Amino acid sequence: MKINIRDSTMVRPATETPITNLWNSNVDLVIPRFHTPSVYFYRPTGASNFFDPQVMKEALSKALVPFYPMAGRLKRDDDGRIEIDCNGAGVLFVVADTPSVIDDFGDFAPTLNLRQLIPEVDHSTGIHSFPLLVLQVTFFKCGGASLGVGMQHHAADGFSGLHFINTWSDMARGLDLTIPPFIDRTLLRARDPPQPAFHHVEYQPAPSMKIPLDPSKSGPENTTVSIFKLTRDQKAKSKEDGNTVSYSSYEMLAGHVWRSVGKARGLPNDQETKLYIATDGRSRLRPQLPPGYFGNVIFTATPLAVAGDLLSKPTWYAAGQIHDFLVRMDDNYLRSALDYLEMQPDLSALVRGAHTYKCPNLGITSWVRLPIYDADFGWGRPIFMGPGGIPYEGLSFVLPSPTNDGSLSVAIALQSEHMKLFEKFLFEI
Repeated sequence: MKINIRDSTMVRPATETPITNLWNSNVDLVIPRFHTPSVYFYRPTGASNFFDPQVMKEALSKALVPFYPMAGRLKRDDDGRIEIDCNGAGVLFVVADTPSVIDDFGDFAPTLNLRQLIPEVDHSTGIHSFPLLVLQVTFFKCGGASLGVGMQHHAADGFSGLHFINTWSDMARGLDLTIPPFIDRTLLRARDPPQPAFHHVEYQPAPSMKIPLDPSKSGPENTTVSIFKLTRDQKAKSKEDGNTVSYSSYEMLAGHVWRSVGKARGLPNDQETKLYIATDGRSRLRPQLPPGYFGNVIFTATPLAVAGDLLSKPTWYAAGQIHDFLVRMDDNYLRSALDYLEMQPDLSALVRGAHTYKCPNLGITSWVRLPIYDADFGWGRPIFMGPGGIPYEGLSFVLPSPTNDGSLSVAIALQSEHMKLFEKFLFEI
């Protein structure tokens, strides 16, 4: 598609913010190097001032006073550890036009051309040379608009990122700050001395294919991205084969996706397959994190199975493996995990910038509980919000319904031929 940039502004906090160096916990360091992409789409109201850039920039500068680290930069301290240089250098805000219309995105499958709706960042020069947050409003021919978001997660995770975007929109509507950000990640400081109590499977290497796969076709350029609606349901039946154990809706769904992906990939009976589940630690850490905690708190649950078992046993078996790993992740385990991380020489080497989400493994994250449609800047809630292009194969997202309409969507990247079979997705037998 064709993007025409009309304006590009570095937006700074509306008033003076603290000049300071913000420490990063171990969880703020096991972080992808690139900016994480997300996109929102809005229908026109028909009003002339729809997404007025002036209103947007003014409210952005305002939100950047309590969320001031967002306007900072990356630096390393004396020990070489990355920290946030809170210098209020600011946030990139781009305005664009395109002859395309929103309806061209059809089902809003998060294809990679979505990246054109988010500003590009050059990571080639230093870590201190790019804003932590880049933003783009693009006006479509149809009168509609997208908001493109690129955020470097050393600043914070997607949950705190949402807190910021929603606050920004509240302010565009002339409203007040509701939950003030809490800015201090020493709450996740590791114990001294570090004392891990577990062997943490979730930091071990992913299983490889016992029999290596044809690099292409089956690489970057054989990867399709699709989205699928599940229309409720359309947890039951976990009663299959007389199983009495009750599993949650999330457990059953994640197990189903994991299993369906295994089936679609034709995994041999003896092939191990690992599932990586984004798990929010805010509700599990037991001194209990302040509301508005600004930072990363996303841990990962990694249940494993042999495909022979995963694919021949009922879906509740998959849900069971998942549940077993989700249940072990209480404060004691997460504290253990922080201590484990503390002893590793190089935290950046533990980042799954995968590579490892490749057949036979899978990542899944659910945004079902997240306030992803609350960003009303004064012209209505978005008709869609999703990841801004799934980078590579083996990543999946569960998205709540914009209308609810208790429907769910599964957005996922797989190899071309695997994707067709993934239509295994649509039978609970």
